[PDB]
Amino acid sequence: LNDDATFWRNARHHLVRYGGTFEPMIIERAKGSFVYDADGRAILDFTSGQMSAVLGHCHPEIVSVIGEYAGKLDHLFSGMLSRPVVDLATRLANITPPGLDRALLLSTGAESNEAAIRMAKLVTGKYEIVGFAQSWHGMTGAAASATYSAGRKGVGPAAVGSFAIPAPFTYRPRFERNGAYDYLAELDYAFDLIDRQSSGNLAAFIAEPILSSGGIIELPDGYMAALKRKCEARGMLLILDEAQTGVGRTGTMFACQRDGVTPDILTLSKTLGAGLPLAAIVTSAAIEERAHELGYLFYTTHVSDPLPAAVGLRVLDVVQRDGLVARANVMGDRLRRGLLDLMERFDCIGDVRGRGLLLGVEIVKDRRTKEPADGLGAKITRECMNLGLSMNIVQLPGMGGVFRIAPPLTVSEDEIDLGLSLLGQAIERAL
Amino acid sequence: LNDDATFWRNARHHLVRYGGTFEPMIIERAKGSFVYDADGRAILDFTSGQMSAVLGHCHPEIVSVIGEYAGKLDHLFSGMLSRPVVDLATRLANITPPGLDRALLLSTGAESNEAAIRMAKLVTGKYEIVGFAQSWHGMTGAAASATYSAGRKGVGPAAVGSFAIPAPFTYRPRFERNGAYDYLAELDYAFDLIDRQSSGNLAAFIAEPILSSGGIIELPDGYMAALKRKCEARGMLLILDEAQTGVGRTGTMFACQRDGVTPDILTLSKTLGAGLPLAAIVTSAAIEERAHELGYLFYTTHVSDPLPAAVGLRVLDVVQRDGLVARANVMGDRLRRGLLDLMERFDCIGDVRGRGLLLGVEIVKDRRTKEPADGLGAKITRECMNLGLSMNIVQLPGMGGVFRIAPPLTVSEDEIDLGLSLLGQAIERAL
Amino acid sequence: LNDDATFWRNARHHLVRYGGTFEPMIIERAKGSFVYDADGRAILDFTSGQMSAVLGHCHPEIVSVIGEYAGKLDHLFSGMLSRPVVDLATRLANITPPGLDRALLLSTGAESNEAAIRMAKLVTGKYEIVGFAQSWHGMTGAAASATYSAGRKGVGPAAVGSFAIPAPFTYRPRFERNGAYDYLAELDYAFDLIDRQSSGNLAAFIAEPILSSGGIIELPDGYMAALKRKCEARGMLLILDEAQTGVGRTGTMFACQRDGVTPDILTLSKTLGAGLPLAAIVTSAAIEERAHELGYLFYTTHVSDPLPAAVGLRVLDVVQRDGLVARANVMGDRLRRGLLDLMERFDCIGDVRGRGLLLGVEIVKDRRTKEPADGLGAKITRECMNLGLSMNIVQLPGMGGVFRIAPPLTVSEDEIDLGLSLLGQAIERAL
Amino acid sequence: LNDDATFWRNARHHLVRYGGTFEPMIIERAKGSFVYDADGRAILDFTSGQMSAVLGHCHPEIVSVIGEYAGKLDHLFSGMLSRPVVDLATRLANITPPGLDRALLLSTGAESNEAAIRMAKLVTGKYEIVGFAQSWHGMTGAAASATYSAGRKGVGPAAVGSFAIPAPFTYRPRFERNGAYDYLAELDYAFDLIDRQSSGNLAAFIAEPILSSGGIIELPDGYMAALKRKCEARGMLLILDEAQTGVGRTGTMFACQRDGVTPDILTLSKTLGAGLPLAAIVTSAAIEERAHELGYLFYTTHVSDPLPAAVGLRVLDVVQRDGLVARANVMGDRLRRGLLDLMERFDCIGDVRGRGLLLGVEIVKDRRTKEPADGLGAKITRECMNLGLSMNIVQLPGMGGVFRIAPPLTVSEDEIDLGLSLLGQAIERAL
Ligand SMILES: *Cc1c(COP(=O)(O)O)cnc(C)c1O
Ligand SMILES: *Cc1c(COP(=O)(O)O)cnc(C)c1O
Ligand SMILES: *Cc1c(COP(=O)(O)O)cnc(C)c1O
Ligand SMILES: *Cc1c(COP(=O)(O)O)cnc(C)c1O
Ligand SMILES: [Rb+]
Ligand SMILES: [Rb+]
Ligand SMILES: [Rb+]
Ligand SMILES: [Rb+]
Ligand SMILES: [Rb+]
Ligand SMILES: [Rb+]
Ligand SMILES: [Rb+]
Ligand SMILES: [Rb+]
Repeated sequence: LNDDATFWRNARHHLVRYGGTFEPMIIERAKGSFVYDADGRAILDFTSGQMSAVLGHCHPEIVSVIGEYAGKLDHLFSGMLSRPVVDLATRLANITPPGLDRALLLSTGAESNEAAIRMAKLVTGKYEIVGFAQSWHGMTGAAASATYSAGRKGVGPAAVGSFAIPAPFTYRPRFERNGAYDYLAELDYAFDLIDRQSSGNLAAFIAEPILSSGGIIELPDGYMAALKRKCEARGMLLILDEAQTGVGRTGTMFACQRDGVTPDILTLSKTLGAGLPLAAIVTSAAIEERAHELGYLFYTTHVSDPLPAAVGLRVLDVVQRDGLVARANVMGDRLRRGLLDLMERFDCIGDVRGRGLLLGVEIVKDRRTKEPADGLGAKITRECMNLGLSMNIVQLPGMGGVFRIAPPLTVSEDEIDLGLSLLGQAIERAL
Repeated sequence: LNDDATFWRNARHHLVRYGGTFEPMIIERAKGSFVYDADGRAILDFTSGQMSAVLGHCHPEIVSVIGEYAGKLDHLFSGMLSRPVVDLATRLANITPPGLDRALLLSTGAESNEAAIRMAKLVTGKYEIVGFAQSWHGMTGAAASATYSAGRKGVGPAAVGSFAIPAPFTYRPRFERNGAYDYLAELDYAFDLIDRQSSGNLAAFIAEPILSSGGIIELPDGYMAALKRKCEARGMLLILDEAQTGVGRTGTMFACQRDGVTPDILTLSKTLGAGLPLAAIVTSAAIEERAHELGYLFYTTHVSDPLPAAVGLRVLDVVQRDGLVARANVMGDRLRRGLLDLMERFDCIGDVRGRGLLLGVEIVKDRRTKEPADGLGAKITRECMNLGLSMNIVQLPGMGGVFRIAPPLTVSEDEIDLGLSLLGQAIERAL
Repeated sequence: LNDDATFWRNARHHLVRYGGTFEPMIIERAKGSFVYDADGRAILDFTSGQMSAVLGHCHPEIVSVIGEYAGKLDHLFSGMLSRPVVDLATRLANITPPGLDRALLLSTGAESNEAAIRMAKLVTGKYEIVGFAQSWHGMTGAAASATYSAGRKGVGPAAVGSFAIPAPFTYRPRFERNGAYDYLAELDYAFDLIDRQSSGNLAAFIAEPILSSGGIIELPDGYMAALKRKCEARGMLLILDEAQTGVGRTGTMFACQRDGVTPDILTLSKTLGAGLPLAAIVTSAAIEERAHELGYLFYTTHVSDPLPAAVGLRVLDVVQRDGLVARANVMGDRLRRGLLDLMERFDCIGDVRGRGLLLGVEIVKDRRTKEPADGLGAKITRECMNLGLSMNIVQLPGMGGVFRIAPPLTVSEDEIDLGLSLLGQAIERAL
Repeated sequence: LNDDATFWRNARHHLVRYGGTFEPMIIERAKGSFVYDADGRAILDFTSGQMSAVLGHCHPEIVSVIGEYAGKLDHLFSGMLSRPVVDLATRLANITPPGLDRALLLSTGAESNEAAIRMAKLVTGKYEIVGFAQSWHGMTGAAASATYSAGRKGVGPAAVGSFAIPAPFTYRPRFERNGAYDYLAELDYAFDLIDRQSSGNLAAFIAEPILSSGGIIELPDGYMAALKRKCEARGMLLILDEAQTGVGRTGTMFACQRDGVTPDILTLSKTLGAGLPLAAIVTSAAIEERAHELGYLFYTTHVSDPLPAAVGLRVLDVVQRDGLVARANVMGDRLRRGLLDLMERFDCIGDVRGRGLLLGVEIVKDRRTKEPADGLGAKITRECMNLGLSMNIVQLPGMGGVFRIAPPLTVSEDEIDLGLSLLGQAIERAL
C-alpha cells in the first residue's frame, strides 16, 4: 500500500513544505505516459510530470545516453569545453530561427531567465523589466520579480524597476475599443502607462508565448509582432520564455516560429531536459559580442557540463527523427476534439484553448455568466485521481480553475482516448 | 589533436561567453582524479572539476545508481513523493546536527541559497541581508545580491537591504585592537555600522564557513560562535552556505560541526551532487512549521525529483562507508605538508591555509612586504597545464592570487605526491 | 529699462538655472493684481504669481500682520509653543470638515506632502504610494516620487513602491465602456493592475482634486467618492493635496467640500501662505494619536514659527470676512463666460475647464481632430506679455498646451474684463 | 500665567505632535537674546531658537527690511527675476570661496540639500549617496535618506544607494592604528567597504563640517582635505551642509574656509535666514553649466522670492559691518573658558568642544570610564529652565547627552556671563 507508515512518518518529519500538497501515494516506477504507485496501479500522466517529459518517462534513448555518459564524461571544470556541449550549442543554433546564434547551457528554468535578464541589463545599460501580470518565470531572485501569477507577497520588496502589463485574454475580455476587444489598443494603453512611470531605464520585456501558469493564455493574433515593435521603439530587448512551449509542444519547434517574430533572447528549460536539469539561453551574435566586451558573467557549477548537454542533444535528435513536432499537431487535434465533445456534454466546461499538446480547459459555473466554479475543480481533480488520471489545475483571481493538459509528445492514440474517458467519468461523478 | 578546427569553429560561432576563458583543449573522457584530452593526455584534476567531484569522476557507484534510476524513476510531478526523496531528506536529517530537521531538495547552489533567503525573509517579516565582502553565493537574483567577491557592477541596482561586512582575514590583518588583530572587535565594529544603517528589517546573514572564491579564507577561532550571537540579539537567522565545504571536504561532515555552531538554515550543493545538479536546504522543524503556516513557496520543476535524490543518497552512502571524511584529513595532511615544503623552497608562496582537502596557496612577490605577485600566478597556472595539472586561481583586490586546491576525497597517495611534483616544476620554471 | 546690463550680467554669472526661462524684465514692485517692471509698466498678474497670491500682492492686512510680528515674535525653538500657532491650528480645525482635527505647520508644499506621506507610512506599517500619472506634488524626495507630470528622468531611481494610475480625463477620453467614457471602470481597471503588482504594502494615495500642472484636469463626478472607497477596501489612507485648490480658489473653502469626501490627511500650501512660505497638514485625531504612539517625527527649523502662522491666520480672517470664497464663484463665472466667448471667436481654443478662479484653456489646432497646437501657445504667451498680461502655459504629452488662469480672489470686475481683452488681442495677433 | 487652560486645551486638541515635547509655557514676545513667557519672564535663548537667530530675535534691521518689502515686493512668479534675488545671488558668490559661483534661492534646509543631491545625481549620472552615521540633513525624502542620527526606523525603505561611514570622533575613539586613533585610516577603511558594496554609481557625499545633531562633532585635522580626495578619486561630488555652521557661527564666514577645502556644492539654511525661511545652494559655474545642459529642474513656489532674498541680503550686510564673524571668536572664547571652569568644578562635564559660538558640553558619569550620565542631562535641562536659561540636549547611542550651546552672534558679555551662571546653578542643584 501507499499507506506505509514509516514512509509517511519520515515525510512528515523531514520534508520542507514548498507549496501545494503531496499526493497521498508513493510513486514506485514510471514508464512512457504512466506512473505507478506502490500498489502497481498505473496513473496516466497527463501533465508530463511538471510539464517536462516531452518524450515520456524512461525513454530508452535517454537511458542509453545517460548510460554512455555517466561512466565516460560527467562534470567538468567550468572552463573546460567538451563535445556534447559544443554539439548542443550548435544544434540549437541551427534549429532556432535565423538571428538566434549563441547559447549558454545551464540547469534550471529560473536560472536561464536570470541569465537572460542579466545580459539584457548589461547590454542596454538599464534595469527596468516588464512582464505580464499573470506570468511565471521562476522562484529565483530576478525571475521572481517578473513573476506575477503568484508568490508575490510577504517576502519583502521586489527588484527595482519591476512593472507588469495585462496579458491579452480573449476568454474574458476587459478592454474595449469601439464595440469589441481591442487587445492591440490595450497594449498601447498599457505601454503609455509604463512609459509614464519609467525612470528612463527600460531594459527588456519577458514574455511567455502562451501563459501556462496564468491559465493557458495564448497571445492573440498579431500580438507578439506588435509587442516586439513596442520594445524596438524604446530600445528594449525581448526575452521569450519557451520553457513549456519549446521543443515541439505546440506544433512548431518553438512557439515563436508561429507568429514569425524572433526574440532577442530565447530561453529554454523543461522540455529541453525532458525531465532532467538542463536549460539554456539562445541569443544573437551581436548581443553576445556586446555582452562579452562589457564583461558578461554567468558562471555556475553546471554550466557546460557533459552529461546534461549530452542528454539534451538526444532529446532533440529524437524529436527530429520521430517527427514528434508533427505528432504533437495530430495527437493534439485528437485530444482537442474530444475535449470539445466533453464540452457539449457538460455545462461546466466554459472554454478549451491552447495549441498542439499544450491545452487548457476552463471550468465554469455557467456559460452565460461565465462564473467560476468554486471547488468543482478540486472535485474533478480528486475524481481523476481515483480513476488513475493525473491532472493539474491552476486557479487565479477573476478566472475559473483551468486544467492544464500536456501529455507526452509520444502519447498514443489509445492513451489519449483513455484519458479522455477517465476525464469524462470524473466530471460526471463530480457534479 | 585538441586542435580540431571544426570543433573550435563551432565553439567560436555558437557559444556564449560567461566568464574566464576556455581551456584550449577538448576533454574527451574522465575517470577518477583525471581528465583526458583529445590526445589521450591525462590531466590531474586538482579542483574536483568546479569543486564538486568529491568522489571523483565516474565513480562506479554513481554510475550504477544513475543506471538503476534512469530507466526506473526519472522525473515526477512536483507534488508526487517518492522513495529516494524521502530517504535523502531523512538521511540529511540524521547526519546534520541536532536542530537541523527538514530538507528541501533542489538543483543548484544559487537556487538553494535563494530558497534559504526567501524562507528567512518570510519567517522574520523583514528583508535585509548581510554577507561578507568577499562572498560567493550565486549568480541568481538574491544569491547575487549577497555576493561580493565579484559580478557586482554594470548590471543594475542590487536587491534593497543589502549590506556586507568585512570577513575576518588573518593573513592580511586590518583591524587592530591594542597591539593585535582583533577579529571579534572588528565584528562588533562592523555590526555597529550595520545597526546604524538598518531600517529595522534585518532578516538574516549568509556566511561561508571558509570563503572559497574569496581566497580560501577560513573564519578564525571563536568567530562563528560570536557571529551567531550577533544574529541572535537582533532577531536574524544565520544561513550557512556549505556548498564547497559540506560532505567531508574539510575533515568533518559539515564545517559547521568544527566550530560547534549550528546554523538556522544550512545550504548544500556542489559536493552533495558530486558533479550532478542536486542541491538542498536543511532547516529546523520550528522554522519549517512557521514558514508553512505563512505560505512558504519554492516550487520548481526539479524539486523532489527521483533521479538526483537517488544520486545524492549514494554519495552519502559512499562517504559514510569508505570513511572518506577521515581520508580527507589524512590525505589532507599529506598535501598540506608538501605544500609547506614548497614554501620552504620558493619565496613566492606567502601562505598556505584551509582545512582537509580544501587548501589555498597565496602567491606573493616577497614575504616581508607580502606584495602580490602580478601575473606570476598566470604563469604558474600555464605551466601546470603543460605538465598536466589542472589548477585554479582566484585573484581579488588587495590580495595575491590564491590557488584553490581541492582534489577528490578519493585521491590516492600517489596522485597527491604527483601533483605536488608538477606543482613544484611549474613553479620552478615560471620564475 | 529692464535692459540694465549690470543686472543681467550678474544674473547670467551667478544664478543657477532651475527650469523654464527667466522673463526678460526686472520686476520692481507689485500691488494688487499687478506687477510693475523697471519701466513702470504694469503687468496684470493672471497666475497669482506661482498660483499663491490669493489676496493679491501686498495686501494691506498682510503688511500689518508681518509688521506686528517681525518686531514682536519671529522664530522660536521647535518645542516652544506660541499663540499664532495654536490659533492657526485651531482655526484650521474649525473650517475644515469634521474629521480633520489636528494640524502641523510647516514651510513648503513638498514639505507638507512629505510629512503626510511619512505619517501614512508610519501609521499603516507599509510603504507603497499611488498617484496620478500627471500629478505634481513637489521636488523633494517622496513628493518627487509621486510626481508624474515632470522631472522623472535622469536623476536616479524613484522611491520603492511607487505606482501611478491614469487620471480621469474627460476632454480626451481613452477608456471605453460600452459606447462611452467610463471613468469609474477605468478606475477599477487601474486598481486591478496595482493590486496585481503590490507587494502587499499599499499605504496611501495622494491626489490633487484638480490636477493643476497636469493641465487643469478636474476629477469627474462621483470619482473621489469611488477613489476613497478603493482606498478603504485596501487599508490605504487618502491624502488630498489642496495646494492650489484650498483657501477658496475653486468656490469652496476646500475642493474636497464639493464632492463631500473628506480625506485622511489634507495638505495645504500656496494659497495658505498667500505668497509666503507657510504650509500645513491637517489630520484626524485618531491618526494623529496613532502616529504619536509609534513615534512620528517631523522636526524642522520652521515648524511652528510665530511669523508665518501669524500670516496664515490673517489670510483666513480676510477670506472669511470679505467673503472671498463667494467672490471666487462670481468673478469666476465672469471670467469663464468671457473665455467661452473667445472660444466662439477662435477655433484654436479647444476646451475651457476648471472651477471658480482656477480655470484652464486648452489650445488646439482644430476642434474636430483636437490636434495640439505646436508652438501656437508660445506665440500667445509672448503676445500676452507684450500687451501686459502675465499668463502661464503647461504642455504635456498627448495634450494641447493649456493656459492656467488663476487671478487673485480679490480681482475686480475691470481687471477681469481687461485681461480678457488682452487675451483676445494676443490670440488675434498670434495666428 | 502660562497655564491658560483655553490655550492648552486647544493645543492638546488640534496640534499634531512631531517630536520631543512642548515646553510648558507660552512665548509671548522675543527680543535680542531673550524670549518672554506669558508671565513676562525673560528666558535667555542659548540656542538661537532652532540654531538660526544669528542676529538674535527682532533685530531692528531685519524688521526694517521685512517692512520695506512686504508692501513693495512680496512673491513673484517663478520665472520673473527681481533685484533682491540677483543681489543675494551675487553677494553669495563674492563671499564664498573661489570656485563657488552660482546660487539657487529656496526655503528650507532639507529643500536645499535635496536640490544639491538632485544636481549631483544629474551631473554624475549616478545615484549613490554616502553620509556620516550621525548626520542630520533633513526630514524630506533624500535629505532623510542621508540622515543617520535619527528617524530612520518604521517609515519604510530608504532611498536606494544609501550608505554611511562613521564620523571621526576624537572624544570616544574607536579605530586604532598602531597605538593611537587613526582617523585617516578609519577613513580609508570605511571607503574600502563602500567601494566593495557600490554598484558602481557613487554620486556624492554630504557632510556637515561639524555634526550638530550628532553631538557637536568637529571633523578633525586634515580630515576634510582627505575626504575631498576620496571623492575626487571616485568621481563623486562633495556637498557641504553649512546649515548650522555658515554665516560666521564658527569664527569664519563658512566652516569650509578653516580647512581650506572648497566643496563642489555648498548648502546654506538656518543662519542664512536668521529665523526666516530662506535657503540656498551655491555651486561652481562648471557644474551649473552642466546641470543646465542636462535639464536640471528645481522649481518651487518660493524659489527666487523677493521678500526672503531681501532678508538674507541684510543678514549678510549686518554680519559684514558689525564684524560679527570676529565677535563670534571673541565671545566664543569667553563662553568656552567659562565652560571649562565649570568643568573644573563638576566631574559630570566630560568634554567641551566646538568652535566659535557653536559649542558642545558632553555630560558624563565619570571622566575615567566616560560613562554616560543617564537622565542627569534632563535634570540639568529642567533646572536651566527654572532659572531662565533655554538649552538643548541631544542624546545618541554610545554617547553621553550633549548640550548644544549656540547663542546669537550679537550676544553681550553680560548675557554670556549670565548664562554661564545659571548653567552653574542648574548643574549644582541637579546632582
Ligand atoms: C517551469 C517554468 C520556469 C522555471 O523552471 P524551473 O526549473 O522551475 O526553475 C520558468 N518559466 C516558465 C514559463 C516555466 O513554466
Ligand atoms: C558554487 C557555489 C554556489 C552556487 O552554486 P551553483 O550551482 O553555481 O548555483 C553558491 N555558493 C558557494 C559558496 C559556491 O561555492
Ligand atoms: C506647488 C505645488 C506643490 C509644492 O509646493 P512647493 O512650495 O513648491 O514645495 C505641491 N503640490 C502641488 C499640487 C502644487 O501645486
Ligand atoms: C536644521 C538642519 C537641516 C534642515 O533644515 P530644515 O529647515 O529643518 O529643513 C539640514 N541640515 C542640517 C545639518 C541642519 O542642522
Ligand atoms: Rb561545469
Ligand atoms: Rb538560428
Ligand atoms: Rb519535480
Ligand atoms: Rb539533525
Ligand atoms: Rb520652530
Ligand atoms: Rb474639522
Ligand atoms: Rb517664486
Ligand atoms: Rb566665490
